[PDB]
Amino acid sequence: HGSVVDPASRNYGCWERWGDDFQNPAMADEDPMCWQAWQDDPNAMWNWNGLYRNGSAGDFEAVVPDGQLCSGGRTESGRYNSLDAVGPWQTTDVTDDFTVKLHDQASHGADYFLVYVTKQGFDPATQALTWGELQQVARTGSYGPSQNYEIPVSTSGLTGRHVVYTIWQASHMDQTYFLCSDVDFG
Ligand SMILES: [Cu+2]
Ligand code: NA
Ligand SMILES: [Zn+2]
Ligand SMILES: [Zn+2]
Ligand SMILES: [Zn+2]
Ligand SMILES: [Zn+2]
Ligand SMILES: [Zn+2]
Ligand SMILES: [Zn+2]
Ligand SMILES: [Zn+2]
Ligand SMILES: [Zn+2]
Ligand SMILES: [Zn+2]
Repeated sequence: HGSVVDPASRNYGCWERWGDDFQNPAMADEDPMCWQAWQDDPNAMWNWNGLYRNGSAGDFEAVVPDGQLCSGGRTESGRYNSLDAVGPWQTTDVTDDFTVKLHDQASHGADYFLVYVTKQGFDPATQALTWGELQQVARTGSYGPSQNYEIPVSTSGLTGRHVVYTIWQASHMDQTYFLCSDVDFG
């Protein structure tokens, strides 16, 4: 089990930035999206590696409804539902070419990764994520077991605030992780 650690996924980022200080009274002001997530279910952050579905059989649109992409279709008994909130999620700056880095506690391997980015013109701070607002930026082949996976992504013509959506199909069984990372291309 794991997540995208760079550019940090929504819940990994909330954990990394606030986990040592998760009731900090400045969070509501400085990072309202993390604040509402911590208020809804702190375990969305403590269990940062648990954002998966089993048994999708590759049919992700059938199991991840529009507006529920960042929670993996309200997966894991709703633990990550707050990640579907619409608002000014904290971004990580990226260059046009950037590496998606995943950390995997179990070295499952990947059958493949799919990486999408929100289209130019889509505003993640005011619009719910939908499949129709994504553009595919990479698909990979398989990765052998490792504690870290790196996907070298290359984009051009993307500016400002976007969401990267990384889908990790693990190799040990039909299990899939759905990772939203807010990014800023500048
Ligand atoms: Cu695992
Ligand atoms: Na790592
Ligand atoms: Zn980092
Ligand atoms: Zn303020
Ligand atoms: Zn909840
Ligand atoms: Zn800022
Ligand atoms: Zn910036
Ligand atoms: Zn370039
Ligand atoms: Zn580890
Ligand atoms: Zn749709
Ligand atoms: Zn910006």
